[PDB]
Amino acid sequence: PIVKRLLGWKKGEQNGQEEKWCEKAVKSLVKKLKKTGQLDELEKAITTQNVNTKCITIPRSLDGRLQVSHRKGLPHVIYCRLWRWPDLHSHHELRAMELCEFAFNMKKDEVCVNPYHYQRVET
Amino acid sequence: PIVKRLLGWKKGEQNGQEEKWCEKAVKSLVKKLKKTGQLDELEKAITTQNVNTKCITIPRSLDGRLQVSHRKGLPHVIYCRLWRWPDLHSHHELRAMELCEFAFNMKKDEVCVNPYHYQRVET
DNA sequence: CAGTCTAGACATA
DNA sequence: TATGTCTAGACTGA
Repeated sequence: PIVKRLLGWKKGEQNGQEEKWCEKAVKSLVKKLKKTGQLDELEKAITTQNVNTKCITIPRSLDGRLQVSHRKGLPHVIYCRLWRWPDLHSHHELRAMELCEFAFNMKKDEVCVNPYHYQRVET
Repeated sequence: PIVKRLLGWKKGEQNGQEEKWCEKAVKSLVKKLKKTGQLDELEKAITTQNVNTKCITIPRSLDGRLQVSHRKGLPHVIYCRLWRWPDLHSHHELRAMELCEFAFNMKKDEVCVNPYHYQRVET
């Protein structure tokens, strides 16, 4: 369904339990977005690659990490790495685009995980 | 240390990840008991097998289950099975000894996990 | 800066 | 009842 499709745009790089984990990671995002009705703005953004899409938002946690499968990480890094930069090392190689209100660095209650609202800085 | 020792009195039956699990299971118990100074009454009860030892208590949870390693279970069953009856199927083949105030069935804030305050009923 | 652990939250059966 | 799965929050570090 939506998951298999979204996965289509860069299933998951790394040999092994990684493809399965990438699937789990898409599943979490999709489950949460359904609840808030943003699954389609996600669908648009990944496919059309339109930087000026609405902010696809997920709730933040005290420490700001997200756990999928076992694996703990920053929301926006997990997804920019999934659909844009599989090379992405950390949240330092990233920076929002002013047009993102909930751009993580703003410590808001929601976090924009729309991969097209961040640009990768080579520092 | 204390864990390697207490483990000694029935390390852990089942082939495999079990022996490692039984070790995790004793580590949980020992960690909690240290915080409340009951590790020695545990030490005494397991070694001396004295039924009339103090009630070794662990805090109960809403559902009353305890999770060790992944594996969910009832406190008193996981421990009676560890140093008494490895055959123990469920919490029905068990019953307190009147002398245990926090004998689980009493739905108190604490749960007596002293394996020598329960007796196995063959129903 | 990051890896482990588990009660409590679900969601059935 | 009874039971399995998933993770935010806590804890542990070095």
